[PDB]
Amino acid sequence: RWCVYAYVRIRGVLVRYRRCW
Amino acid sequence: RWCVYAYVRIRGVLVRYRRCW
Repeated sequence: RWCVYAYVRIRGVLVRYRRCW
Repeated sequence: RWCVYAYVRIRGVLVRYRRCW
């Protein structure tokens, strides 16, 4: 399977993005 | 495929990552 994992963290925030097909 | 994109930053160094299998 194909998936995608993203993780953003700056200042004091954390935006963990994701996705799958 | 496996995509990966993150953007973590601390102190004064931004660790960015980008790549897809």
